[PDB]
Amino acid sequence: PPLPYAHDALQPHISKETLEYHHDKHHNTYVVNLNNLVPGTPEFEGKTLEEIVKSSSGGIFNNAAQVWNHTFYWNCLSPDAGGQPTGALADAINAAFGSFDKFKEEFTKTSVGTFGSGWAWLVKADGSLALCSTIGAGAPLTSGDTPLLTCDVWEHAYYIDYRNLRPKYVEAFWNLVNWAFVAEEG
Amino acid sequence: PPLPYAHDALQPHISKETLEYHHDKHHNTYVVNLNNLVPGTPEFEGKTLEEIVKSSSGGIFNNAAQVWNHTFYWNCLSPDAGGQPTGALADAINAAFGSFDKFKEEFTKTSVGTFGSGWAWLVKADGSLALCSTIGAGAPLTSGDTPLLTCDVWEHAYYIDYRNLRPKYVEAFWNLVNWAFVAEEG
Ligand SMILES: [Fe+3]
Ligand SMILES: [Fe+3]
Repeated sequence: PPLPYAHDALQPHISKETLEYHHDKHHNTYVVNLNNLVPGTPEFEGKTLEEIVKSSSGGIFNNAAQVWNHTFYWNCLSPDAGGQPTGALADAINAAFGSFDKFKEEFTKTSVGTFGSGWAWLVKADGSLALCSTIGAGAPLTSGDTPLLTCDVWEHAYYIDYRNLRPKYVEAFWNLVNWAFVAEEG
Repeated sequence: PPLPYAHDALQPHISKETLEYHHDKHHNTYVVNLNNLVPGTPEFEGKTLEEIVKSSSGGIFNNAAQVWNHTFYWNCLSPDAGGQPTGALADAINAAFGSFDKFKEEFTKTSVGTFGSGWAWLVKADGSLALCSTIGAGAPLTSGDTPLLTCDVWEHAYYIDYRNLRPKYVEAFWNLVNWAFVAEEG
């Protein structure tokens, strides 16, 4: 039942049509985890969203999963954005992937190539793993790991390209900042 | 090896840049099939129509399923509208789905309720009722039902309506294939 957003608005090249339609795809609906849900019919009452995954129902009560995934997404982004360094996480990826061009050109067979909707992610169990999970009802926080970066590849995460749309993750999304917010290592 | 369509990209309920993109999402995009068919082996070299759905274990391979769900659908929408099943077809619904008024308002459910990408399908086995197929390239053909009334619920199914799936289908898509070959002869 939150009201995320800030840092962005017009966020360079991913529009305000797409963004405050999409920021609302997440918080008009999704923030639906409550109505004839939490309080409403399927239970859980005292939870943190963080606490929804692991314990909770299924897909219907995994719209609550959508809220986390999205307000996560929104803090993983651009508008002052760029490419890794600033420490060990640099060095992490650089020996797991081995490189970053490599990292960015692998983290796609994550994203691009997953039949349907969901999100690709940068994850860490106790060292890094690039995890598929494209179903919506996929947050690697169900298991023994926690996400460094996400990307909604659900068809409305984008559209501003339409006949031929990969340049969405590429020629649209690698102007991702919060390499400072993705900086996570433990 | 598909190149056809029942009419030209619409006009009044489903745009021209719906039928452009959706039909080629279908086309030169779902060309993934032909890429991994005879080429190496699978046992899918031969096997009639999409007998590759029934045998097939998908995603990239259950592309077969997707060629099909899309070609199924094509026939399902026609400029010739009339949410009026004659009364041969009318019978098998005006006894199952309450009535037809009550079939539609029940096909809504399954269609909007298919959580992110998927379908709402009207089948027949030798036990009758509707169907929600929420996992991607779906299809009732592995289960073995065999009339079919399609739809498409993927977000690419609507550049029109934006987030408004229902206005799109429980609205717009009551322009079903004149219940003649929806009307069953097999
Ligand atoms: Fe989204
Ligand atoms: Fe489709």
